[PDB]
Amino acid sequence: SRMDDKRFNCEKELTLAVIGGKWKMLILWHLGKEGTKRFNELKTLIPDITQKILVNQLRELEQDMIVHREVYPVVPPKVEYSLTPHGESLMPILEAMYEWGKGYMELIDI
Amino acid sequence: SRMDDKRFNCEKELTLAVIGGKWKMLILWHLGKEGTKRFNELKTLIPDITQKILVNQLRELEQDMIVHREVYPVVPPKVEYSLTPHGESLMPILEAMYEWGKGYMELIDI
DNA sequence: CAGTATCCTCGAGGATACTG
DNA sequence: CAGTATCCTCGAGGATACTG
Ligand SMILES: [Mg+2]
Ligand SMILES: [Mg+2]
Repeated sequence: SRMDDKRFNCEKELTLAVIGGKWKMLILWHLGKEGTKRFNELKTLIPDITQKILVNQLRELEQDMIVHREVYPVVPPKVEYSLTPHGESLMPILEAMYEWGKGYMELIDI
Repeated sequence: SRMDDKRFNCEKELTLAVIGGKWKMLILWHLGKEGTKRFNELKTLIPDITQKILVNQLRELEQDMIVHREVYPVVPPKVEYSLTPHGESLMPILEAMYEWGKGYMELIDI
């Protein structure tokens, strides 16, 4: 696994290691609330990300068994990304963080 | 605000900005589940952290309005750290990450 | 379309000595 | 006790170019 080397003082740090990476929560959000997307579709939904980084974050999310990757032997190539059942289990946490973020922004910019 | 210089694609990225720092979730966990802790008491609870990093994360959490800092004019000095109501509202997310983390920790090592 | 291949920056985090 | 003052490490993320 990715986290075989790491030493944690809490299982929460492990969750953070799965979703903490720079763009991962944005990726997981789009896949969990819009279903399956091909690579170039994710890249258009996330314009500021570079190609090497988008694939890297997707690969780490796949090694963590959070994201499923499906390659089809077609021309032009076709690769689909979607959430695994464990990825789906991460959605309640992501939603909680979305609502907490909205509530936090209210109080700091008034 | 700490976040005046930062740009986000989601409100979840804001929550992550608050709690994602290297030792922050641990510190919030101790404060929310064991109450107030003095500086050296926290340093004892987290033996690996250095004093410079501990004060840094506490200052950021304070500046994010998550942690309260109380200084007493006594000898020896006495500084108490605790959760503000916004910090306490973060605990459900931390507990949800704790439970998700232990379930993940058991599944991948199967 | 959906990837690979190289090289590099920068700032979060750290070791240690000192101190009001 | 609760921190500062110096100097330093290191790797995630990014710039930039190529491709089956
Ligand atoms: Mg006490
Ligand atoms: Mg080259």
